Amino acid sequence: GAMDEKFIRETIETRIMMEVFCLENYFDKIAGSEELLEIKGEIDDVEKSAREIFDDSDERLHKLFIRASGNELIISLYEKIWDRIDLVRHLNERYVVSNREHKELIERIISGDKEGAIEKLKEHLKNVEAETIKNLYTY
Amino acid sequence: GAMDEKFIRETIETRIMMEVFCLENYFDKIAGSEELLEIKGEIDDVEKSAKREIFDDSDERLHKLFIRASGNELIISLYEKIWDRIDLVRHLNERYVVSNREHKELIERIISGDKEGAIEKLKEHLKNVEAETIKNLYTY
Repeated sequence: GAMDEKFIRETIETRIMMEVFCLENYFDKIAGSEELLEIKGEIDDVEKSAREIFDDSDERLHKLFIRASGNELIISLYEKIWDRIDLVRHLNERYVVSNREHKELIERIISGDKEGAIEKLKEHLKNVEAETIKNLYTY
Repeated sequence: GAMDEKFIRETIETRIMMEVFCLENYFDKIAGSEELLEIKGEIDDVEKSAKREIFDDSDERLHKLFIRASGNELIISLYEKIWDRIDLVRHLNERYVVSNREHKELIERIISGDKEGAIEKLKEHLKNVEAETIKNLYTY
């Protein structure tokens, strides 16, 4: 259906529900993941310019959270809504700040700060929400 | 796919993820819901006569209410997508009379403003359903 403000908000709320749940409950599995460190590299190497690299590190990081659950139902539900997540993601001009947020999120994860990592994930997702709605209004 | 122990666990974990999220974030909307009190009535009726048709309906209505309270169409449709799977797992719950009792206490904690206790009771209920269904599955 139409990609209006409500559509965006629902997408982000769904992501918050699924990703926070997985990060909270599989925090240790995520923190000890070899993939997590691979992604850390992508997030650094990336120079402000290179979007393709941001979008790929972004997809990998958030899908990792979900995948860490080992729960095939949850994994496939997230896959079902990925194209919708990606469409919303296209309105995020501020995707260099997102990258910064991922850098800090991963750092809080690796340093054992679970509550801070959950806080940062929620903030990141709400920031994406705010940025995308802002941008949609201009068109 | 096969309904094995893992299938059941994944179902319950998915329900915990979605239902707790909705109960926590839309607690007030749920507590002030007219539907909630309608369902309370049904639950006092299952206590009277332990009829399965009536439990299953009150059970579906109560947990779908939590989800629906979000006003989030994506979340609502995702829950609908997995409902038949939830209902298949639910068929192995023989002691649904205890579930009904748990719903009675859950709704009371909701109506009495005890959010943390309501969330605790919902998680407990779902993990109890999990344990019961797996026990049952392994007798066949």
